[PDB]
Amino acid sequence: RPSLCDLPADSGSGTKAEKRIYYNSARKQCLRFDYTGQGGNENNFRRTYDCQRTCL
Repeated sequence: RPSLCDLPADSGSGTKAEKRIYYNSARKQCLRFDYTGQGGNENNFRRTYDCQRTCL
């Protein structure tokens, strides 16, 4: 279990209106969150399955 999975959701510094997946270790599930296209942290995936095989 990569330590990136413990990181909190981070929308970032950018200006785009996008959606990404991050592993919420508290709820034990890969959830959706708003991303700006730049910045943030490693707990950021474009596909839910990738978040699951990495963190669940």
